Amino acid sequence: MLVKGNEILLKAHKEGYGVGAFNFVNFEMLNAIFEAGNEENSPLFIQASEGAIKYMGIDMAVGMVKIMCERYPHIPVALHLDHGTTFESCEKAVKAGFTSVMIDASHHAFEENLELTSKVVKMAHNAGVSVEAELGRLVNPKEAEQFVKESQVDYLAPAIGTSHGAFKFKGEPKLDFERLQEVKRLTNIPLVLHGASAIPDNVRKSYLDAGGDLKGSKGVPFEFLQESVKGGINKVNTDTDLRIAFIAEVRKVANEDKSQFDLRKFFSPAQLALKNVVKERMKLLGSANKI
Amino acid sequence: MLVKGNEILLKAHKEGYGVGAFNFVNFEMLNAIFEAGNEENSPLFIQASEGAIKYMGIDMAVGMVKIMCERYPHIPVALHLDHGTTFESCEKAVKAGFTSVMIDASHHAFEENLELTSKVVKMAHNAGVSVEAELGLVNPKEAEQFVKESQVDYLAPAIGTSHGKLDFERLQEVKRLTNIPLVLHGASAIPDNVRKSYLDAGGDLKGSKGVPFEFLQESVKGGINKVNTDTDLRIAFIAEVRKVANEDKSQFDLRKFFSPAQLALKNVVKERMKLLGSANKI
Ligand SMILES: O=C[C@H](O)COP(=O)(O)O
Ligand SMILES: [Ca+2]
Ligand code: NA
Ligand code: NA
Ligand SMILES: [Zn+2]
Ligand SMILES: [Zn+2]
Repeated sequence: MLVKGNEILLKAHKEGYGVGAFNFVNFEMLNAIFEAGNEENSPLFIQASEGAIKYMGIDMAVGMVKIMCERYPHIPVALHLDHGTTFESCEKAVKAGFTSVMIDASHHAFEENLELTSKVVKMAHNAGVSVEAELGRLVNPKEAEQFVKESQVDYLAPAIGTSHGAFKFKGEPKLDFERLQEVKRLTNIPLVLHGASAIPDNVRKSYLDAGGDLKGSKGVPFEFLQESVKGGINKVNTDTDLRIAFIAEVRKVANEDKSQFDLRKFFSPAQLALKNVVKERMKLLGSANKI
Repeated sequence: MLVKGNEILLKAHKEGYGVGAFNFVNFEMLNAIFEAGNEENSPLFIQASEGAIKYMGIDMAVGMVKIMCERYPHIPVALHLDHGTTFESCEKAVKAGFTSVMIDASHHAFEENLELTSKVVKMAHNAGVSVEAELGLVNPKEAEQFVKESQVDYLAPAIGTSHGKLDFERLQEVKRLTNIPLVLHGASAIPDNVRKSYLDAGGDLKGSKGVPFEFLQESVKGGINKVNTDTDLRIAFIAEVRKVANEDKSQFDLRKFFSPAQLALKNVVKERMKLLGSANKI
Protein backbone atom coordinates (compact mmCIF):
# COMPACT_ATOMS: atom_id res chain seq x y z
CA MET A 1 0.00 0.00 0.00
CA LEU A 2 0.96 3.70 -0.09
CA VAL A 3 3.15 4.31 2.97
CA LYS A 4 5.38 6.92 4.59
CA GLY A 5 8.78 7.01 2.88
CA ASN A 6 10.61 6.24 6.11
CA GLU A 7 8.65 3.00 6.45
CA ILE A 8 10.39 1.60 3.37
CA LEU A 9 13.80 3.19 3.88
CA LEU A 10 14.16 2.38 7.58
CA LYS A 11 13.80 -1.29 6.69
CA ALA A 12 16.34 -0.85 3.87
CA HIS A 13 18.60 0.98 6.32
CA LYS A 14 18.32 -1.73 9.01
CA GLU A 15 18.85 -4.63 6.60
CA GLY A 16 21.42 -2.85 4.39
CA TYR A 17 19.88 -2.84 0.91
CA GLY A 18 18.98 -0.14 -1.63
CA VAL A 19 15.52 0.78 -2.91
CA GLY A 20 15.37 2.29 -6.36
CA ALA A 21 13.48 5.57 -6.49
CA PHE A 22 12.04 5.69 -9.99
CA ASN A 23 10.84 8.89 -11.64
CA PHE A 24 7.71 9.06 -13.76
CA VAL A 25 6.02 11.65 -15.94
CA ASN A 26 2.98 9.71 -17.19
CA PHE A 27 0.92 6.50 -17.13
CA GLU A 28 3.27 4.32 -19.21
CA MET A 29 6.29 5.00 -16.97
CA LEU A 30 4.21 4.44 -13.82
CA ASN A 31 2.71 1.17 -15.08
CA ALA A 32 6.05 -0.31 -16.08
CA ILE A 33 7.59 0.64 -12.72
CA PHE A 34 4.74 -1.01 -10.81
CA GLU A 35 4.82 -4.15 -12.98
CA ALA A 36 8.55 -4.43 -12.27
CA GLY A 37 7.90 -4.14 -8.54
CA ASN A 38 5.17 -6.77 -8.76
CA GLU A 39 7.36 -9.13 -10.81
CA GLU A 40 10.46 -8.82 -8.56
CA ASN A 41 8.50 -8.67 -5.27
CA SER A 42 10.10 -5.34 -4.44
CA PRO A 43 8.97 -2.25 -2.50
CA LEU A 44 8.76 0.85 -4.65
CA PHE A 45 9.74 4.48 -4.27
CA ILE A 46 7.85 6.40 -6.95
CA GLN A 47 9.03 9.95 -7.41
CA ALA A 48 7.95 12.98 -9.38
CA SER A 49 10.00 16.10 -10.05
CA GLU A 50 8.44 19.53 -9.99
CA GLY A 51 8.59 19.46 -13.78
CA ALA A 52 6.75 16.16 -13.89
CA ILE A 53 4.14 17.45 -11.47
CA LYS A 54 3.61 20.52 -13.66
CA TYR A 55 3.30 18.27 -16.71
CA MET A 56 0.77 15.86 -15.12
CA GLY A 57 -0.99 18.05 -12.60
CA ILE A 58 -0.35 17.09 -8.98
CA ASP A 59 -3.93 15.72 -8.81
CA MET A 60 -3.14 13.32 -11.65
CA ALA A 61 0.28 12.40 -10.31
CA VAL A 62 -1.15 11.39 -6.94
CA GLY A 63 -4.35 9.99 -8.45
CA MET A 64 -2.62 7.63 -10.88
CA VAL A 65 -0.34 6.34 -8.13
CA LYS A 66 -3.31 5.68 -5.82
CA ILE A 67 -5.01 3.72 -8.60
CA MET A 68 -1.82 1.68 -9.10
CA CYS A 69 -1.48 1.06 -5.34
CA GLU A 70 -5.04 -0.32 -5.29
CA ARG A 71 -4.15 -2.51 -8.26
CA TYR A 72 -1.13 -3.94 -6.38
CA PRO A 73 -2.04 -3.58 -2.69
CA HIS A 74 0.66 -5.97 -1.45
CA ILE A 75 3.49 -3.67 -2.67
CA PRO A 76 4.85 -1.05 -0.26
CA VAL A 77 4.84 2.23 -2.18
CA ALA A 78 6.10 5.66 -1.22
CA LEU A 79 5.23 8.67 -3.37
CA HIS A 80 8.05 11.18 -3.23
CA LEU A 81 8.55 14.77 -4.33
CA ASP A 82 11.86 14.82 -6.16
CA HIS A 83 13.94 18.02 -5.85
CA GLY A 84 11.41 20.24 -4.19
CA THR A 85 12.74 23.78 -4.44
CA THR A 86 10.57 25.67 -1.93
CA PHE A 87 8.67 25.15 1.28
CA GLU A 88 5.41 25.88 -0.53
CA SER A 89 6.10 23.17 -3.13
CA CYS A 90 6.79 20.60 -0.39
CA GLU A 91 3.64 21.78 1.43
CA LYS A 92 1.53 21.41 -1.74
CA ALA A 93 2.88 17.88 -2.19
CA VAL A 94 2.00 16.98 1.40
CA LYS A 95 -1.50 18.41 1.03
CA ALA A 96 -1.98 16.50 -2.23
CA GLY A 97 -1.07 13.11 -0.72
CA PHE A 98 2.66 12.61 -1.17
CA THR A 99 4.18 10.46 1.55
CA SER A 100 7.75 11.76 1.15
CA VAL A 101 9.20 15.11 0.08
CA MET A 102 12.71 16.22 -0.76
CA ILE A 103 13.66 19.85 -0.13
CA ASP A 104 16.83 20.68 -2.04
CA ALA A 105 18.56 23.66 -0.51
CA SER A 106 22.09 22.29 -1.05
CA HIS A 107 23.12 25.33 -3.11
CA HIS A 108 22.60 27.51 -0.03
CA ALA A 109 25.13 27.82 2.74
CA PHE A 110 24.83 25.38 5.62
CA GLU A 111 22.80 27.57 7.95
CA GLU A 112 20.26 28.49 5.26
CA ASN A 113 19.99 24.87 4.06
CA LEU A 114 19.42 23.68 7.66
CA GLU A 115 16.90 26.49 8.32
CA LEU A 116 14.69 25.69 5.32
CA THR A 117 15.06 21.92 5.75
CA SER A 118 14.01 22.23 9.40
CA LYS A 119 10.93 24.23 8.37
CA VAL A 120 9.93 21.61 5.80
CA VAL A 121 10.50 18.84 8.36
CA LYS A 122 8.15 20.39 10.94
CA MET A 123 5.33 20.84 8.44
CA ALA A 124 5.86 17.41 6.92
CA HIS A 125 6.14 15.45 10.17
CA ASN A 126 3.02 17.19 11.45
CA ALA A 127 1.35 15.50 8.46
CA GLY A 128 3.01 12.09 8.78
CA VAL A 129 5.23 12.67 5.73
CA SER A 130 8.94 11.83 5.65
CA VAL A 131 11.57 14.26 4.41
CA GLU A 132 14.80 14.13 2.37
CA ALA A 133 17.45 16.86 2.14
CA GLU A 134 20.75 17.22 0.29
CA LEU A 135 24.21 18.36 1.39
CA GLY A 136 27.00 19.13 -1.04
CA ARG A 137 26.97 22.17 -3.32
CA LEU A 138 31.25 17.12 -1.86
CA VAL A 139 29.62 16.49 1.50
CA ASN A 140 31.40 17.41 4.73
CA PRO A 141 30.67 14.47 7.08
CA LYS A 142 30.78 16.62 10.21
CA GLU A 143 28.32 19.07 8.63
CA ALA A 144 26.11 16.08 7.77
CA GLU A 145 26.19 14.94 11.40
CA GLN A 146 25.07 18.31 12.75
CA PHE A 147 22.61 18.83 9.89
CA VAL A 148 20.79 15.55 10.54
CA LYS A 149 20.71 16.07 14.31
CA GLU A 150 19.36 19.63 14.21
CA SER A 151 16.92 19.19 11.31
CA GLN A 152 15.48 15.75 12.22
CA VAL A 153 15.47 15.03 8.49
CA ASP A 154 14.57 11.39 7.77
CA TYR A 155 17.06 10.74 4.95
CA LEU A 156 20.02 12.63 3.52
CA ALA A 157 21.45 12.78 0.00
CA PRO A 158 25.20 13.39 0.50
CA ALA A 159 27.13 14.46 -2.59
CA ILE A 160 29.87 11.85 -3.15
CA GLY A 161 30.57 12.43 -6.87
CA THR A 162 27.45 11.68 -8.91
CA SER A 163 25.37 14.06 -11.00
CA HIS A 164 22.08 13.91 -12.86
CA GLY A 165 21.85 12.82 -16.46
CA ALA A 166 23.73 10.69 -18.94
CA PHE A 167 27.13 12.46 -18.82
CA LYS A 168 28.36 11.83 -15.30
CA PHE A 169 32.10 11.21 -15.75
CA LYS A 170 34.66 12.72 -18.10
CA GLY A 171 37.38 10.58 -16.53
CA GLU A 172 37.31 7.32 -14.64
CA PRO A 173 34.13 6.67 -12.63
CA LYS A 174 34.94 7.77 -9.08
CA LEU A 175 32.74 8.00 -6.01
CA ASP A 176 34.04 8.94 -2.58
CA PHE A 177 33.13 5.77 -0.73
CA GLU A 178 35.22 6.64 2.34
CA ARG A 179 33.25 9.87 2.68
CA LEU A 180 29.95 8.00 2.26
CA GLN A 181 30.89 5.59 5.06
CA GLU A 182 31.87 8.47 7.35
CA VAL A 183 28.53 10.17 6.68
CA LYS A 184 26.68 6.92 7.32
CA ARG A 185 28.51 6.30 10.61
CA LEU A 186 27.95 9.81 11.95
CA THR A 187 24.29 10.16 10.90
CA ASN A 188 22.98 6.58 11.14
CA ILE A 189 19.98 7.29 8.92
CA PRO A 190 18.97 6.11 5.43
CA LEU A 191 21.10 7.78 2.74
CA VAL A 192 20.20 8.77 -0.83
CA LEU A 193 22.23 8.57 -4.02
CA HIS A 194 21.23 11.07 -6.64
CA GLY A 195 22.31 10.75 -10.25
CA ALA A 196 22.46 6.95 -9.94
CA SER A 197 21.56 5.88 -13.50
CA ALA A 198 24.04 3.37 -14.94
CA ILE A 199 23.30 3.61 -18.70
CA PRO A 200 23.59 -0.19 -19.16
CA ASP A 201 25.25 -1.47 -22.32
CA ASN A 202 22.04 -3.03 -23.68
CA VAL A 203 20.09 0.19 -23.09
CA ARG A 204 22.82 2.13 -24.89
CA LYS A 205 22.83 -0.36 -27.78
CA SER A 206 19.04 -0.30 -28.07
CA TYR A 207 19.12 3.49 -28.14
CA LEU A 208 21.91 3.81 -30.72
CA ASP A 209 20.46 1.07 -32.95
CA ALA A 210 17.23 3.09 -33.12
CA GLY A 211 19.22 6.05 -34.47
CA GLY A 212 19.82 7.85 -31.18
CA ASP A 213 22.89 9.86 -30.17
CA LEU A 214 24.59 9.16 -26.80
CA LYS A 215 28.03 10.62 -27.50
CA GLY A 216 30.18 10.64 -24.36
CA SER A 217 27.52 9.18 -22.06
CA LYS A 218 28.69 7.50 -18.86
CA GLY A 219 26.66 6.28 -15.91
CA VAL A 220 27.45 4.89 -12.49
CA PRO A 221 28.94 1.39 -12.97
CA PHE A 222 26.80 -1.40 -11.54
CA GLU A 223 29.72 -2.22 -9.23
CA PHE A 224 29.68 1.34 -7.89
CA LEU A 225 25.92 1.10 -7.24
CA GLN A 226 26.47 -2.12 -5.29
CA GLU A 227 29.38 -0.56 -3.38
CA SER A 228 27.18 2.48 -2.66
CA VAL A 229 24.62 0.20 -0.99
CA LYS A 230 27.41 -1.52 0.95
CA GLY A 231 28.42 1.96 2.11
CA GLY A 232 24.96 2.81 3.40
CA ILE A 233 22.92 4.07 0.45
CA ASN A 234 19.28 3.01 0.80
CA LYS A 235 17.44 5.18 -1.78
CA VAL A 236 18.78 5.14 -5.34
CA ASN A 237 17.38 7.81 -7.66
CA THR A 238 16.88 6.52 -11.20
CA ASP A 239 15.40 8.36 -14.17
CA THR A 240 17.78 8.66 -17.14
CA ASP A 241 18.02 4.88 -17.60
CA LEU A 242 14.23 4.67 -17.74
CA ARG A 243 13.93 7.44 -20.34
CA ILE A 244 16.64 6.09 -22.67
CA ALA A 245 15.23 2.55 -22.66
CA PHE A 246 11.70 3.88 -23.22
CA ILE A 247 12.53 6.33 -26.00
CA ALA A 248 14.80 3.79 -27.69
CA GLU A 249 11.73 1.65 -28.37
CA VAL A 250 9.65 4.60 -29.50
CA ARG A 251 12.39 5.52 -31.99
CA LYS A 252 12.62 1.92 -33.18
CA VAL A 253 8.88 1.63 -33.91
CA ALA A 254 8.99 4.94 -35.78
CA ASN A 255 11.96 3.76 -37.84
CA GLU A 256 10.64 0.31 -38.69
CA ASP A 257 7.06 1.17 -39.77
CA LYS A 258 6.45 4.65 -41.18
CA SER A 259 2.69 3.92 -41.34
CA GLN A 260 2.36 3.15 -37.63
CA PHE A 261 0.41 5.64 -35.53
CA ASP A 262 -1.30 3.38 -32.96
CA LEU A 263 0.15 4.81 -29.73
CA ARG A 264 0.03 1.37 -28.08
CA LYS A 265 2.37 -0.07 -30.73
CA PHE A 266 4.95 2.57 -29.75
CA PHE A 267 4.44 2.45 -25.99
CA SER A 268 3.90 -1.25 -25.21
CA PRO A 269 7.49 -2.15 -26.19
CA ALA A 270 8.74 1.04 -24.55
CA GLN A 271 7.03 0.03 -21.30
CA LEU A 272 8.56 -3.46 -21.54
CA ALA A 273 12.12 -2.12 -21.90
CA LEU A 274 11.62 0.35 -19.05
CA LYS A 275 10.11 -2.41 -16.88
CA ASN A 276 13.12 -4.60 -17.58
CA VAL A 277 15.56 -1.86 -16.54
CA VAL A 278 13.68 -1.52 -13.25
CA LYS A 279 13.52 -5.25 -12.61
CA GLU A 280 17.28 -5.60 -13.12
CA ARG A 281 17.96 -2.57 -10.91
CA MET A 282 15.77 -3.99 -8.12
CA LYS A 283 17.83 -7.19 -8.17
CA LEU A 284 21.14 -5.26 -8.30
CA LEU A 285 20.25 -3.05 -5.32
CA GLY A 286 18.84 -5.86 -3.19
CA SER A 287 15.16 -4.93 -2.97
CA ALA A 288 13.95 -7.94 -4.95
CA ASN A 289 12.01 -10.42 -2.86
CA LYS A 290 11.81 -7.98 0.08
CA ILE A 291 7.99 -7.77 0.26
CA MET B 1 -18.84 16.19 -13.99
CA LEU B 2 -19.48 12.71 -15.40
CA VAL B 3 -23.01 12.39 -16.78
CA LYS B 4 -25.01 9.82 -18.71
CA GLY B 5 -24.23 9.76 -22.40
CA ASN B 6 -27.84 10.46 -23.35
CA GLU B 7 -27.97 13.71 -21.37
CA ILE B 8 -25.29 15.13 -23.66
CA LEU B 9 -26.73 13.68 -26.88
CA LEU B 10 -30.35 14.44 -26.08
CA LYS B 11 -29.40 18.09 -26.14
CA ALA B 12 -27.44 17.77 -29.39
CA HIS B 13 -30.38 15.87 -30.90
CA LYS B 14 -32.88 18.54 -29.85
CA GLU B 15 -30.73 21.46 -31.00
CA GLY B 16 -29.23 19.77 -34.07
CA TYR B 17 -25.48 19.75 -33.48
CA GLY B 18 -22.80 17.07 -33.28
CA VAL B 19 -20.65 16.10 -30.29
CA GLY B 20 -17.26 14.64 -31.04
CA ALA B 21 -16.62 11.30 -29.34
CA PHE B 22 -12.87 11.28 -28.82
CA ASN B 23 -10.90 8.12 -28.12
CA PHE B 24 -8.03 7.94 -25.64
CA VAL B 25 -5.44 5.31 -24.70
CA ASN B 26 -3.37 7.20 -22.11
CA PHE B 27 -2.99 10.40 -20.08
CA GLU B 28 -1.59 12.59 -22.86
CA MET B 29 -4.55 11.94 -25.19
CA LEU B 30 -7.05 12.49 -22.37
CA ASN B 31 -5.46 15.73 -21.15
CA ALA B 32 -5.44 17.27 -24.63
CA ILE B 33 -9.11 16.30 -25.24
CA PHE B 34 -10.09 17.91 -21.94
CA GLU B 35 -8.08 21.08 -22.57
CA ALA B 36 -9.76 21.43 -25.97
CA GLY B 37 -13.17 21.04 -24.35
CA ASN B 38 -12.28 23.66 -21.74
CA GLU B 39 -10.99 26.05 -24.39
CA GLU B 40 -13.97 25.66 -26.76
CA ASN B 41 -16.58 25.50 -23.96
CA SER B 42 -17.82 22.20 -25.41
CA PRO B 43 -19.33 19.10 -23.79
CA LEU B 44 -17.14 16.00 -24.02
CA PHE B 45 -17.76 12.41 -25.04
CA ILE B 46 -14.67 10.46 -23.99
CA GLN B 47 -14.37 7.00 -25.63
CA ALA B 48 -12.32 3.96 -24.70
CA SER B 49 -12.13 0.93 -26.98
CA GLU B 50 -11.76 -2.58 -25.60
CA GLY B 51 -8.13 -2.50 -26.69
CA ALA B 52 -7.56 0.77 -24.81
CA ILE B 53 -9.23 -0.61 -21.68
CA LYS B 54 -6.94 -3.64 -21.86
CA TYR B 55 -3.95 -1.34 -22.28
CA MET B 56 -4.75 1.04 -19.41
CA GLY B 57 -6.74 -1.25 -17.20
CA ILE B 58 -10.40 -0.29 -16.76
CA ASP B 59 -9.62 1.01 -13.25
CA MET B 60 -7.14 3.50 -14.69
CA ALA B 61 -9.29 4.48 -17.68
CA VAL B 62 -12.17 5.39 -15.38
CA GLY B 63 -9.86 6.77 -12.68
CA MET B 64 -8.04 9.18 -14.99
CA VAL B 65 -11.32 10.45 -16.43
CA LYS B 66 -12.71 11.02 -12.92
CA ILE B 67 -9.61 13.05 -12.04
CA MET B 68 -9.99 15.14 -15.18
CA CYS B 69 -13.71 15.75 -14.51
CA GLU B 70 -12.77 17.09 -11.06
CA ARG B 71 -10.17 19.31 -12.70
CA TYR B 72 -12.85 20.75 -15.06
CA PRO B 73 -16.12 20.35 -13.16
CA HIS B 74 -18.11 22.69 -15.41
CA ILE B 75 -17.68 20.51 -18.53
CA PRO B 76 -20.35 17.85 -19.22
CA VAL B 77 -18.45 14.56 -19.75
CA ALA B 78 -19.72 11.11 -20.74
CA LEU B 79 -17.36 8.12 -20.55
CA HIS B 80 -18.26 5.72 -23.36
CA LEU B 81 -17.29 2.12 -24.11
CA ASP B 82 -16.47 2.20 -27.83
CA HIS B 83 -17.33 -0.96 -29.84
CA GLY B 84 -18.01 -3.28 -26.97
CA THR B 85 -18.13 -6.78 -28.41
CA THR B 86 -19.98 -8.76 -25.73
CA PHE B 87 -22.55 -8.34 -22.99
CA GLU B 88 -19.89 -9.13 -20.39
CA SER B 89 -17.67 -6.33 -21.71
CA CYS B 90 -20.51 -3.79 -21.53
CA GLU B 91 -21.43 -5.02 -18.05
CA LYS B 92 -17.85 -4.67 -16.76
CA ALA B 93 -17.76 -1.12 -18.12
CA VAL B 94 -21.05 -0.34 -16.38
CA LYS B 95 -19.73 -1.73 -13.11
CA ALA B 96 -16.47 0.26 -13.41
CA GLY B 97 -18.28 3.59 -13.86
CA PHE B 98 -18.76 4.17 -17.55
CA THR B 99 -21.80 6.32 -18.24
CA SER B 100 -22.35 5.08 -21.82
CA VAL B 101 -21.67 1.72 -23.48
CA MET B 102 -21.78 0.64 -27.10
CA ILE B 103 -22.55 -2.94 -28.14
CA ASP B 104 -21.49 -3.71 -31.74
CA ALA B 105 -23.48 -6.65 -33.08
CA SER B 106 -23.82 -5.10 -36.55
CA HIS B 107 -21.97 -8.12 -38.00
CA HIS B 108 -24.93 -10.32 -36.96
CA ALA B 109 -28.30 -10.58 -38.67
CA PHE B 110 -31.06 -8.27 -37.48
CA GLU B 111 -32.65 -10.79 -35.11
CA GLU B 112 -29.38 -11.57 -33.34
CA ASN B 113 -28.22 -7.95 -33.26
CA LEU B 114 -31.54 -6.97 -31.65
CA GLU B 115 -31.63 -9.61 -28.87
CA LEU B 116 -28.08 -8.88 -27.69
CA THR B 117 -28.55 -5.10 -27.86
CA SER B 118 -31.78 -5.56 -25.92
CA LYS B 119 -30.02 -7.54 -23.19
CA VAL B 120 -27.32 -4.89 -22.83
CA VAL B 121 -29.99 -2.17 -22.66
CA LYS B 122 -31.83 -3.88 -19.79
CA MET B 123 -28.60 -4.23 -17.81
CA ALA B 124 -27.31 -0.77 -18.67
CA HIS B 125 -30.61 0.99 -17.99
CA ASN B 126 -30.95 -0.75 -14.62
CA ALA B 127 -27.63 0.90 -13.73
CA GLY B 128 -28.46 4.31 -15.17
CA VAL B 129 -26.15 4.00 -18.19
CA SER B 130 -26.96 4.96 -21.80
CA VAL B 131 -26.53 2.49 -24.67
CA GLU B 132 -25.40 2.79 -28.29
CA ALA B 133 -25.88 0.09 -30.94
CA GLU B 134 -24.98 -0.28 -34.63
CA LEU B 135 -27.11 -1.41 -37.59
CA GLY B 136 -26.32 -2.02 -41.25
CA LEU B 137 -26.56 0.42 -45.85
CA VAL B 138 -29.20 0.53 -43.14
CA ASN B 139 -32.85 -0.04 -43.94
CA PRO B 140 -34.68 2.86 -42.23
CA LYS B 141 -37.78 0.80 -41.43
CA GLU B 142 -35.59 -1.90 -39.85
CA ALA B 143 -33.87 0.88 -37.89
CA GLU B 144 -37.29 2.13 -36.81
CA GLN B 145 -38.13 -1.34 -35.52
CA PHE B 146 -34.67 -1.94 -34.09
CA VAL B 147 -34.86 1.19 -31.95
CA LYS B 148 -38.44 0.68 -30.78
CA GLU B 149 -37.89 -2.94 -29.67
CA SER B 150 -34.41 -2.49 -28.13
CA GLN B 151 -35.00 0.93 -26.51
CA VAL B 152 -31.40 1.82 -27.29
CA ASP B 153 -30.53 5.45 -26.60
CA TYR B 154 -28.56 6.16 -29.79
CA LEU B 155 -27.97 4.29 -33.03
CA ALA B 156 -25.02 4.18 -35.39
CA PRO B 157 -26.62 3.60 -38.83
CA ALA B 158 -24.55 2.54 -41.82
CA ILE B 159 -24.97 5.47 -44.19
CA GLY B 160 -21.92 5.53 -46.42
CA THR B 161 -18.67 5.07 -44.49
CA SER B 162 -16.42 2.06 -45.13
CA HIS B 163 -16.51 0.75 -41.59
CA GLY B 164 -16.87 -2.44 -39.55
CA LYS B 165 -20.15 9.09 -49.95
CA LEU B 166 -22.86 10.18 -47.51
CA ASP B 167 -26.33 8.73 -48.06
CA PHE B 168 -27.98 11.94 -46.86
CA GLU B 169 -31.55 10.93 -47.76
CA ARG B 170 -31.13 7.59 -46.02
CA LEU B 171 -29.73 9.43 -43.00
CA GLN B 172 -32.76 11.73 -42.86
CA GLU B 173 -35.12 8.76 -43.13
CA VAL B 174 -33.55 6.95 -40.19
CA LYS B 175 -33.60 10.18 -38.18
CA ARG B 176 -37.28 10.82 -38.93
CA LEU B 177 -38.38 7.27 -38.15
CA THR B 178 -36.29 6.76 -35.00
CA ASN B 179 -36.22 10.31 -33.62
CA ILE B 180 -33.21 9.56 -31.41
CA PRO B 181 -29.59 10.77 -31.41
CA LEU B 182 -27.57 9.11 -34.17
CA VAL B 183 -23.89 8.17 -34.35
CA LEU B 184 -21.39 8.31 -37.23
CA HIS B 185 -18.52 5.82 -37.18
CA GLY B 186 -15.53 5.55 -39.49
CA ALA B 187 -15.55 9.23 -40.45
CA SER B 188 -12.22 10.65 -39.39
CA ALA B 189 -11.33 13.59 -41.62
CA ILE B 190 -7.53 13.65 -41.85
CA PRO B 191 -7.23 17.47 -41.98
CA ASP B 192 -4.78 18.91 -44.48
CA ASN B 193 -2.43 20.24 -41.80
CA VAL B 194 -2.44 16.91 -39.92
CA ARG B 195 -1.72 14.98 -43.13
CA LYS B 196 1.14 17.36 -43.93
CA SER B 197 2.60 17.09 -40.43
CA TYR B 198 2.61 13.29 -40.56
CA LEU B 199 4.20 13.07 -44.02
CA ASP B 200 6.65 15.90 -43.27
CA ALA B 201 7.89 13.75 -40.36
CA GLY B 202 8.57 10.81 -42.69
CA GLY B 203 5.26 9.13 -42.07
CA ASP B 204 3.49 6.87 -44.57
CA LEU B 205 -0.25 7.40 -45.01
CA LYS B 206 -0.72 6.29 -48.63
CA GLY B 207 -4.35 5.50 -49.47
CA SER B 208 -5.63 6.32 -45.99
CA LYS B 209 -7.72 9.31 -47.11
CA GLY B 210 -9.93 11.26 -44.74
CA VAL B 211 -13.60 11.89 -45.38
CA PRO B 212 -14.03 15.63 -46.13
CA PHE B 213 -15.17 18.18 -43.58
CA GLU B 214 -18.27 18.88 -45.67
CA PHE B 215 -19.14 15.18 -45.20
CA LEU B 216 -19.21 15.68 -41.42
CA GLN B 217 -21.12 18.96 -41.77
CA GLU B 218 -23.73 17.38 -44.03
CA SER B 219 -24.04 14.44 -41.62
CA VAL B 220 -24.79 16.73 -38.67
CA LYS B 221 -27.30 18.54 -40.89
CA GLY B 222 -28.88 15.12 -41.47
CA GLY B 223 -29.18 14.33 -37.76
CA ILE B 224 -25.82 12.92 -36.67
CA ASN B 225 -25.21 13.98 -33.05
CA LYS B 226 -22.14 11.86 -32.08
CA VAL B 227 -19.06 11.73 -34.33
CA ASN B 228 -16.50 9.09 -33.36
CA THR B 229 -12.99 10.49 -33.74
CA ASP B 230 -9.76 8.57 -33.14
CA THR B 231 -7.61 8.09 -36.25
CA ASP B 232 -7.27 11.86 -36.71
CA LEU B 233 -6.04 12.23 -33.12
CA ARG B 234 -3.42 9.48 -33.43
CA ILE B 235 -1.98 10.88 -36.67
CA ALA B 236 -1.66 14.40 -35.24
CA PHE B 237 -0.10 13.03 -32.04
CA ILE B 238 2.41 10.64 -33.65
CA ALA B 239 3.36 13.19 -36.33
CA GLU B 240 4.91 15.30 -33.58
CA VAL B 241 6.54 12.31 -31.87
CA ARG B 242 8.19 11.32 -35.16
CA LYS B 243 9.24 14.96 -35.65
CA VAL B 244 11.04 15.23 -32.28
CA ALA B 245 12.77 11.90 -32.93
CA ASN B 246 13.97 13.15 -36.32
CA GLU B 247 15.18 16.60 -35.24
CA ASP B 248 17.23 15.69 -32.13
CA LYS B 249 18.75 12.22 -31.95
CA SER B 250 19.92 13.05 -28.40
CA GLN B 251 16.40 13.74 -27.07
CA PHE B 252 14.97 11.23 -24.61
CA ASP B 253 12.92 13.45 -22.28
CA LEU B 254 9.42 12.00 -22.75
CA ARG B 255 7.81 15.40 -22.11
CA LYS B 256 9.76 16.87 -25.04
CA PHE B 257 8.08 14.29 -27.27
CA PHE B 258 4.59 14.43 -25.83
CA SER B 259 4.00 18.11 -25.10
CA PRO B 260 3.99 19.01 -28.82
CA ALA B 261 2.04 15.82 -29.49
CA GLN B 262 -0.62 16.88 -26.97
CA LEU B 263 -0.84 20.38 -28.50
CA ALA B 264 -1.34 18.95 -32.01
CA LEU B 265 -4.00 16.53 -30.76
CA LYS B 266 -5.72 19.30 -28.77
CA ASN B 267 -5.93 21.52 -31.84
CA VAL B 268 -7.52 18.71 -33.88
CA VAL B 269 -10.17 18.38 -31.18
CA LYS B 270 -10.85 22.14 -30.89
CA GLU B 271 -11.33 22.44 -34.65
CA ARG B 272 -13.65 19.42 -34.72
CA MET B 273 -15.74 20.83 -31.87
CA LYS B 274 -16.24 24.05 -33.82
CA LEU B 275 -16.91 22.13 -37.05
CA LEU B 276 -19.57 19.89 -35.47
CA GLY B 277 -21.19 22.77 -33.57
CA SER B 278 -20.54 21.77 -29.93
CA ALA B 279 -18.33 24.79 -29.14
CA ASN B 280 -19.85 27.31 -26.73
CA LYS B 281 -22.60 24.87 -25.76
CA ILE B 282 -21.70 24.57 -22.09
O1 LIG C 1 14.48 15.49 -10.60
C1 LIG C 1 15.41 14.83 -11.01
C2 LIG C 1 15.16 13.85 -12.14
O2 LIG C 1 16.17 12.91 -12.46
C3 LIG C 1 15.05 14.72 -13.34
O3 LIG C 1 13.67 14.96 -13.38
P1 LIG C 1 13.21 16.28 -14.13
O4 LIG C 1 14.10 16.34 -15.35
O5 LIG C 1 11.76 15.96 -14.40
O6 LIG C 1 13.46 17.40 -13.15
CA1 LIG D 1 20.89 20.33 -4.84
NA1 NA E 1 14.90 12.93 -4.35
NA1 NA F 1 -19.04 3.94 -30.20
ZN1 LIG G 1 19.29 15.26 -7.42
ZN1 LIG H 1 -18.98 0.70 -35.81
